[PDB]
Amino acid sequence: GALIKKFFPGKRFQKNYLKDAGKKLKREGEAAAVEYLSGKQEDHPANFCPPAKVNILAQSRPLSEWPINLVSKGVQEYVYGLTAAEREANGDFGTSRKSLDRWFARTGVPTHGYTTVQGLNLILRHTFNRYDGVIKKVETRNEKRRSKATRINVSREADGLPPIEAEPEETAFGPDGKLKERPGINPSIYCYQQVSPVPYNPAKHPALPFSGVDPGAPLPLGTPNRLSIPKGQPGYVPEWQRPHLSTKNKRIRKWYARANWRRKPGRKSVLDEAKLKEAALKEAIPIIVTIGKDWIVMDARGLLRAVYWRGIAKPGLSLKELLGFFSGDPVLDPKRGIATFTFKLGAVAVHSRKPTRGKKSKELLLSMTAEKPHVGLVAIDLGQTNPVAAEFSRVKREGETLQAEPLGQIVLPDDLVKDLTRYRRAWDATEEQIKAEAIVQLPEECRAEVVKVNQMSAEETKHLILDRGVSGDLPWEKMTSNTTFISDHLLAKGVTDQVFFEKKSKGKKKGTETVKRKDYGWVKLLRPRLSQETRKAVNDKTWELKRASTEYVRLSRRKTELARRCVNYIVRETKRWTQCEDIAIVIEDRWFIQVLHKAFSDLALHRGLPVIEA
RNA sequence: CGCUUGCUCGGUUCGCCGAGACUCCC
DNA sequence: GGAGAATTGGCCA
DNA sequence: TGGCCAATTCT
Repeated sequence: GALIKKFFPGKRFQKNYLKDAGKKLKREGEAAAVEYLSGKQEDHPANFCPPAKVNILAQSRPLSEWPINLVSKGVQEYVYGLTAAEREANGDFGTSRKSLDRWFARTGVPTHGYTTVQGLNLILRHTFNRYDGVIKKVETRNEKRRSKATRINVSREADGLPPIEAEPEETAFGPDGKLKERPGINPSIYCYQQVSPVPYNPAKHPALPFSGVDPGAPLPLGTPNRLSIPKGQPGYVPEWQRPHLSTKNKRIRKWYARANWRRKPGRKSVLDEAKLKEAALKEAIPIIVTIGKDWIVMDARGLLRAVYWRGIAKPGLSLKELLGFFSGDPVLDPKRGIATFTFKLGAVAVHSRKPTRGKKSKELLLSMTAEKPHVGLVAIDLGQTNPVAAEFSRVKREGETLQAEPLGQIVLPDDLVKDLTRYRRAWDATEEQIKAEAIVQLPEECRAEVVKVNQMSAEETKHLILDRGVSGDLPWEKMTSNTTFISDHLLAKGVTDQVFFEKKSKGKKKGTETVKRKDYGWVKLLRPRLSQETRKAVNDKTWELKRASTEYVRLSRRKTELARRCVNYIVRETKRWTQCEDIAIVIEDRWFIQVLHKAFSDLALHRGLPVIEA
């Protein structure tokens, strides 16, 4: 079907339609594909299917004991562990009953009665391609290291460079033929069509403590009017809170929400996990997946929130219609005790674009201004005393030339920088704490070396300069970082004749330069750089001690949450200032800089907003 | 115009309330 | 690296 | 007949 896309000028369709067209091409007739694709000639099809997450309410047996789990575990522990050469050997794979047989039979992979082609195909594809993913990730890391080394050499060529003999390692590949058993056994269960979720029905399903609802009946709504709830009962809003309530259509929380009872520095209330769970289980929306003789029941309220906050579905829909906005192939992971759904290809109207550079950035504006004769822009300035600064503009269309209109510049609000700085003080505490804890767990000689190198300061490094008989006089005031004065410092005691020289380069032009060694260059030749043996050890140890931290895992999520909050603010006032729905962001190539740049660049992937890198 | 679970940050009279993220996984 | 669904087929009451 | 849980097949 891809080859004959010629009849359609430029238009690109969705993936499922393309596969169906290929089916209609390989099968009887050829004009069937043309007629099928006729009437659907979108130029910006929906490419993105966001995730939705649900909790697990009940289950027959723990997910580890299911036959599907044991078969997938065997397949994974088998493929993750043969040599890289033999992966292509026994990788017959196939996608059929005949091909899956003679594969599960000639290999020592015991099926536990599981013989479903769909589940087995998912298992085999995911296992083999995760095995390929780890090796291509090793290749990617090696390529990134090579590029970084080349850039480091190029930069070091300009100034006085110490020898840089980076430790040579090729692809990991393990020591023996076995590539790597690095891929952990994924406990997640990948569901398929024949076990797709359905509304819980007491007649055809096991009896559980909670109760179901009529699949066709509209799903229950929340509390209709909280202000009508009487005193002495849950949900009661006291009178001193009624005036200063919210007015925006915010998400409504039940009184048994854990966000209202969680332990907090200033609550002085009593949390009852059992009582809250008992109250919360009564108003669930159960959905059940049956694989073989086993089942798990999930709460569909997460799907309901996903469809509400995105504005795809208004209140009044049913459980059958709510399930119809999601694919019937969720992922059941036992570790979190949740399941992850994914939106259907079309439930979100998002075309994940790619950030544009240079020439293509010119034609992108012509494309957007051709459809509408106004496109809002925002120029993001990440370097300033405020985390984000933006400049707005509205671009018209005039022949081959794009117009412009500077409008205004805003800054991040004062009530948000306060949150960002309350975050910074927490991150610094955790970084210092993990550094100290690593200092505790370093070797005694390594710890002594570390405390010494931290204790060796400018004068400890300049002990050599002192050994040449000089004392700190002229660079003792800020060292004059703009210029180089270490030569004059050594001249103060007649040592400037022993100053070593750094040779500069003319760049594209041919020639070198005889220039006094810079103060920064002098420190470079003087500041010790500790041996990679201990440096790598301490850095790696800090890395895993930081990975295992129970607060670092939370602060890393707060990073992304705050960055996305800033991006959402910038896009909202970008829309409000320009009063245009089409907006394109132009972005210039501890710190919030990296997380903000990733959050801004994620827009072209998650919400289709054209991000221009310049 | 539009919001019942879960999660992050805040206030409190302890009843509840105000903002926030939602591309997830190895 | 992963995160479908239509169309078809053997199928017994 | 019509009903139903599984293989086939596609970018």
